[PDB]
Amino acid sequence: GPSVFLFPPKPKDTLMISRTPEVTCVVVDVSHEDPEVKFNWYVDGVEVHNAKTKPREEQYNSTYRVVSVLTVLHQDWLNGKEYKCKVSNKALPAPIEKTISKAKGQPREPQVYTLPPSRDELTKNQVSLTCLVKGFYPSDIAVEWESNGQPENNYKTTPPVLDSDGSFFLYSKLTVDKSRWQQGNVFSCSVMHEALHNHYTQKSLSL
Amino acid sequence: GPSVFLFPPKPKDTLMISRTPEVTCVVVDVSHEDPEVKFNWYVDGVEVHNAKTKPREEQYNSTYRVVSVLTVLHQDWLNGKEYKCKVSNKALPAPIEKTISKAKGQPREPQVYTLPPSRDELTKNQVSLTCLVKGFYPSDIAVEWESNGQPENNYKTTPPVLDSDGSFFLYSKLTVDKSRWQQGNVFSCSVMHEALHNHYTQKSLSL
Ligand SMILES: *[C@@H]1O[C@H](CO[C@@H]2O[C@@H](C)[C@@H](O)[C@@H](O)[C@@H]2O)[C@@H](O[C@@H]2O[C@H](CO)[C@@H](O[C@@H]3O[C@H](CO[C@H]4O[C@H](CO)[C@@H](O)[C@H](O)[C@@H]4O[C@@H]4O[C@H](CO)[C@@H](O)[C@H](O)[C@H]4NC(C)=O)[C@@H](O)[C@H](O[C@H]4O[C@H](CO)[C@@H](O)[C@H](O)[C@@H]4O[C@@H]4O[C@H](CO)[C@@H](O)[C@H](O)[C@H]4NC(C)=O)[C@@H]3O)[C@H](O)[C@H]2NC(C)=O)[C@H](O)[C@H]1NC(C)=O
Ligand SMILES: *[C@@H]1O[C@H](CO[C@@H]2O[C@@H](C)[C@@H](O)[C@@H](O)[C@@H]2O)[C@@H](O[C@@H]2O[C@H](CO)[C@@H](O[C@@H]3O[C@H](CO[C@H]4O[C@H](CO)[C@@H](O)[C@H](O)[C@@H]4O[C@@H]4O[C@H](CO)[C@@H](O)[C@H](O)[C@H]4NC(C)=O)[C@@H](O)[C@H](O[C@H]4O[C@H](CO)[C@@H](O)[C@H](O)[C@@H]4O)[C@@H]3O)[C@H](O)[C@H]2NC(C)=O)[C@H](O)[C@H]1NC(C)=O
Ligand SMILES: [Cl-]
Ligand SMILES: [K+]
Repeated sequence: GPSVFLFPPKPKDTLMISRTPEVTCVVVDVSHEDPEVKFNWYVDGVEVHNAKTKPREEQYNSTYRVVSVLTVLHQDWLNGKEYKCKVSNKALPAPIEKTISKAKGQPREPQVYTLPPSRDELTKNQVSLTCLVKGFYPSDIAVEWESNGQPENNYKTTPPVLDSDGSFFLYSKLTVDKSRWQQGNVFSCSVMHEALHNHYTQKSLSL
Repeated sequence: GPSVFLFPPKPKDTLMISRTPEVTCVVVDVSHEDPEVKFNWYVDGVEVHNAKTKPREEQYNSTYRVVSVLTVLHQDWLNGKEYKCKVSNKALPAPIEKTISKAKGQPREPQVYTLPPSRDELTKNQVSLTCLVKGFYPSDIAVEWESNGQPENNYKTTPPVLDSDGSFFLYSKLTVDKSRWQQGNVFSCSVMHEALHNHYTQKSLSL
């Protein structure tokens, strides 16, 4: 029979008020003999009817996949409200309820430290600009780089690593042409996190 | 029926000649009614006879657990030889075979860069010393810190992260009390990887 997977909003969407966070209920292995699926959405046990449900899309494995999308209020997600998708279908003798919420825990403010390339790396044509982000909790975070206000996306960020004090840390590595660094261009690490003031901080880095 | 699990040597064991790398073949869910277990080992399909098999040990669930350990040669493992454990037991319709070997792929040599704390961190009781290891392949690697002849305790290392060129990088973060950093103590990141000369390199930093 069908199975259901419930997905949280992207952290950046929940932290920046202009963006649009969504909880997504995904139903897979919907059969052709019983293809009708009903969604019921609940926020802290209270039914809500503003979800937008997409039409069944057939998969290459001859099963249907039907998706319902619930737009959420930033502050509801951040305050730990619970989001329940209930999925009814004639092949389910009982519906499937999945419930999700923001990761729990006392929030801790990330400290953001930018680190220039090592001297040893200056023999290479590209150098590594490092953004250390430590002391944060919970682990939901967004880390981006830019220069002159424009995205610098040739970077890679480690997963959050649990540190010895219960907090998380990560590193972000931006790779740039050495000529850009030694000519004094300014790069900046931007970090978004619920424990930050206005959910946003930016640290710069230059020669 | 019995099930078999085959574990590889630790990367560091294969890289330092002082150590003794081993492949371990564990058999669980061995019954009282059919308790005899026979191991046969093969390297590249050629039977070898120098494994050390321990006598069975009954578990709290009233099944036996049986372990056989094959010492491997460092160069055999690094040269990609295949280690097959075959397990026979009369409760099996056929012997179970497990095979393992080293991660495949063109080796690429890590570059190792130490980075001091951000000046912004010098207001904290503790500071973060960072070890960047980039450009290595495969991902099997060991990273340690030491100072004054003794390993450091309070470090954490990220998982390998796939970089944009197909190689991996990681960061290791050593946290030291600020007094120790300000007193000029030298801290050292040691990296062990098959693509390094002598499978080892070290970088050090001080105030
Ligand atoms: C009866 O009891 C025995 C003994 O258990 C002990 O006693 C009982 C009474 C309880 O009190 C227990 O709490 C107590 O531990 C039970 O035996 C267990 O059986 C299960 C399977 O049913 C085995 O599970 C496997 O575990 C391995 C990892 O095992 C390591 O890590 C464990 C801690 O996480 C540790 O306990 C183990 O000892 C072992 O530790 C390692 O040991 C080696 C050798 O000494 C050492 O070098 C390592 O350093 C050490 N590591 C440590 C300590 O961290 C895990 O790999 C298995 O997962 C694979 O298989 C699953 C299918 O079972 C599958 O779902 C997974 O996805 C995964 O699949 C694998 O995936 C990889 C890559 O994805 C792929 O390459 C593989 O091919 C693939 N394999 C597949 C698909 O088969 C698995 O979870 C326990 O290890 C074993 N316990 C012991 C101590 O041996 C027994 O089950 C009980 N019977 C009943 C009926 O209850
Ligand atoms: C029929 O086909 C269905 C569709 O599969 C797709 O199409 C077919 C034709 C093949 O080509 C597939 O390879 C292809 O993917 C199958 O549906 C899949 O079912 C399995 C369960 O059987 C689902 O596995 C579950 O995956 C969860 C995570 O899923 C996210 O990440 C996937 C990438 O790894 C991605 O493919 C998914 O789309 C989903 O991605 C997220 O989507 C949301 C919605 O928009 C986004 O907002 C997110 O950003 C996306 N995140 C990304 C991309 O990272 C797991 O969490 C889950 O694990 C949990 O439960 C299991 C129990 O099953 C535990 O064991 C586990 O430990 C954990 O607790 C589980 O693994 C899979 O997601 C389904 N795929 C899709 C696309 O819906 C059918 O299974 C298949 N039927 C058959 C073969 O009979
Ligand atoms: Cl905004
Ligand atoms: K969105």
